[PDB]
Amino acid sequence: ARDITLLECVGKGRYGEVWRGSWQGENVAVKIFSSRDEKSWFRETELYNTVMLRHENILGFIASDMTSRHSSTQLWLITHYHEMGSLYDYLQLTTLDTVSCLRIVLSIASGLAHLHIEIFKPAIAHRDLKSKNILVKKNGQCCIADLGLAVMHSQSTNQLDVGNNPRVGTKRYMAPEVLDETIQVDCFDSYKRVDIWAFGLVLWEVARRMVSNGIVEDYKPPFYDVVPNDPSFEDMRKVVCVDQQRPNIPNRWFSDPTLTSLAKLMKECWYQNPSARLTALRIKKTLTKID
Amino acid sequence: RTVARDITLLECVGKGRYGEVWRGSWQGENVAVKIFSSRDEKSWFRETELYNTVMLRHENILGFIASDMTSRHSTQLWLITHYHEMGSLYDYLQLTTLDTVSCLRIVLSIASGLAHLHIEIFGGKPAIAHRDLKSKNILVKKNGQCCIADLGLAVMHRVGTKRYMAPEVLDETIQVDCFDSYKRVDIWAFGLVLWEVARRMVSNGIVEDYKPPFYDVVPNDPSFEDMRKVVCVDQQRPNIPNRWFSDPTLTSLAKLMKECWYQNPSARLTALRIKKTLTKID
Ligand SMILES: COc1cc(-c2cncc(-c3ccc(C4CCN(C)CC4)cc3)c2C)cc(OC)c1OC
Ligand SMILES: COc1cc(-c2cncc(-c3ccc(C4CCN(C)CC4)cc3)c2C)cc(OC)c1OC
Ligand SMILES: COc1cc(-c2cncc(-c3ccc(C4CCN(C)CC4)cc3)c2C)cc(OC)c1OC
Ligand SMILES: COc1cc(-c2cncc(-c3ccc(C4CCN(C)CC4)cc3)c2C)cc(OC)c1OC
Repeated sequence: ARDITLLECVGKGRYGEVWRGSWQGENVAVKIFSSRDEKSWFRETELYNTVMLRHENILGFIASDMTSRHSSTQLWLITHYHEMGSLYDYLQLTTLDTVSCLRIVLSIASGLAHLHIEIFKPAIAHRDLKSKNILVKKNGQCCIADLGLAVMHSQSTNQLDVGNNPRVGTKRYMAPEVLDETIQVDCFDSYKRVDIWAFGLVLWEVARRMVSNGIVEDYKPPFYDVVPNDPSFEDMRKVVCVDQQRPNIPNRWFSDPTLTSLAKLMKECWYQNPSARLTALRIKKTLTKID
Repeated sequence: RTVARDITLLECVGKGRYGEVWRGSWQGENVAVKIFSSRDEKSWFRETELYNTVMLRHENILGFIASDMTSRHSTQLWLITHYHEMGSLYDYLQLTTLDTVSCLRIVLSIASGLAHLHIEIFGGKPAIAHRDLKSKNILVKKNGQCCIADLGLAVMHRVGTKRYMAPEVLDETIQVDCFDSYKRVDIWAFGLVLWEVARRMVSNGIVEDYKPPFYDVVPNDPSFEDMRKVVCVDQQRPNIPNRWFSDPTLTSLAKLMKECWYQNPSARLTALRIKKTLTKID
C-alpha cells in the first residue's frame, strides 16, 4: 500500500504547502514544494538517505517523490505528522512549567547534537533552525524539521558537501557572520556555530513562556522590539551587526534558578566571535544537569 | 484528493549490478521501474538531480515519470519511466535484420536524441553528456524510432562501459575541464552503436551476425588494459565488411562511423552534423 489521501492544508508559504494526509489509516505530513524551492526538496532527499539520521528528535522520513508528466513537476516529501504543530504555534497558546520548558529545550539540544556529531553518519549543520522548524510531540519532546539547507561533513574521509541551494536561512535567526556575509563558507564548524546562534534564539523564545513566581512573558519572536515587521536582511544586519543587539533577559528570570541557568546558556550561544559559542554537545550536557 | 502511488511490479525484465528493471502498472498503464542496488544509488541521485534541473521531454529520450525514495526496516530508490515492450536495441539486433529505411530510422532517432542531450538552450536546458551510450542503453519503440536511456552517469554544463570508451578515456588524456570533451566521448560511442546497427542491415542478400564492438580483438568483459591496447596503442577500429561498399547507404554509414572514431576528439563530427548527414542519405 502506497495510496495517500490529502485531508487538509496545515501550512502554505513561498516554500509550498504542507497537508495532513492518511496512509494505511495513519496521519502523514505531505510537503509539496514550490518549483522555486526544488533545490531544498533535493537536498532534503539526500539528507534523509542517511540511515543513522533517524532519531526521536529529528522529523521522521517516510518517502520523497519527484513526479512529472509533460512540462509539470511535483516534488513531495512525506513525513510523520505532529498534530500539536510547530513550537512557534505551541508557545502562543500555552505557558510552560519548569519540567516542560527543560524537556522541550533538552530535546531540541539532543536533536541538534545528533545532527552536529559525526558517527563512525556524517556531521550535519541545519542552517535554518527556528521555532517554525521544530515540531511538538505528545510526549513533550520536540523534533527538528527541514533539512533543505543542511551541510554535511565527514572528518573520516575529509568530505564537505555544502550543496548548491541559493536559499538562505530565515533572516530573523541569522548569525552576525551570516548577516555581514563574512562567514567562512568552506569551514564546516562555521555552519555548526550559526546553528548554535539560532538555538540560543529558540531557547529565549521558549524560556519567556516558562512561568516563575506567577510571572510569564508573552510569546514574541527574536528581535520583535528592534526591527520592522517582516524584517529585511539589512534590518537584521543593522540590529545584530551594527547595534550589537541581543534578546533582552527579563529581570524576573534572575529570581528562578532554571531561568538564570538558561539565560547564561543562551548568552553563550550569542558571542559575535563564532568560536566562543558553546557546542551542541556542551549545551545538551548543561541542560541534562539543570532542573 | 487521493494520490494513487500504488505501482504493481508485474515481471522482472532486467537484473544486474545496477539492480533490477520491472514491467509495472500504474492505473492499467505500463511503466518501467528501475530498483537500484545500494552499489548504484549514485546513479539514482544523478538522474533525479538532472530531472529536478531540466524536465527533458523528447521522443528519442526515455520518458521520465517519477523518482521515488521510500524508507524500509534501509532506503529503496526507484526510477519510473515509460515502458518499451520491444526492449533494448542490443536485444532487438540479436533476432532481427534491418532494411535501409528501418536502419536509417534507428540511427537518425539515436542522433536526434543525442543532439537534444548535447545542445544548450537558453531561456531551455543545459548541455548534457550521457557518458554511457551503448546499444543496451537504447530502447526500441513500436514506431521504429529508438530512445536513449539511463542518465545515471550524465553530466550537465561508476565510469562508462569499457568496451565503448573513447581513446582519450582509456589513455587518461580527456581534457576534463572542457565540456565538449564529454560530447566527443559520446560521439565515439555513437560511432560504435552505428557499426552494431549497420551490420544488421541487409544488402544484396547479405547481413552480418549481431556482434558487440571489438568482439574479435578483446574478451567478454574486457579489462581497461585490454581496451587501451586495442584502441590507443594499436589504434584498431571496427571492421567495415567489403559487402557494405556495394550498398550506397552502408557506404555513407561507413564514412559516418569513421568520422566518429578519429583519435583526435576535436576532429569528430557533432551530433548535429551527424543528423544533417543522415537526412541526406537515401
Ligand atoms: C507523474 O505521472 C503522471 C501523472 C498524472 C497526473 C495525475 N493527476 C494529476 C495530474 C496533473 C493535473 C494538472 C496539472 C497542472 C495543470 C495545469 N495547471 C496550470 C497546473 C496544474 C498537473 C498534473 C497528472 C499529470 C497522470 C499520468 O498519466 C495518466 C502520469 O503518468 C503515469
Ligand atoms: C517545518 O517543516 C515541516 C513540517 C511538517 C509538519 C509535520 N507535522 C505537523 C505539521 C503541522 C501540523 C499542524 C499545524 C497547525 C498549527 C498552527 N495552526 C495555526 C495551523 C497549523 C502546524 C504544523 C507540520 C507543518 C512537515 C514537513 O514535511 C512533510 C516539513 O518539512 C520538512
Ligand atoms: C507522491 O508520489 C507519486 C504520486 C503520483 C501522483 C498520483 N496521482 C496524482 C498526482 C498528481 C499530480 C499533479 C497534481 C497537481 C494538481 C494541480 N495542482 C495545481 C498542482 C499539482 C496533483 C496530483 C501524482 C503526482 C504518482 C506516482 O507514481 C506514478 C507517485 O510516485 C509513487
Ligand atoms: C537501459 O535503462 C533502462 C531501461 C528501462 C526499460 C524500459 N522499457 C523497457 C525495458 C525492457 C522491457 C522488456 C525487455 C525484454 C524482456 C522479455 N522479452 C524477451 C523481450 C523484452 C527488455 C527491456 C527496459 C529495460 C527502464 C529503465 O529505468 C526505469 C532504465 O534505466 C534508465
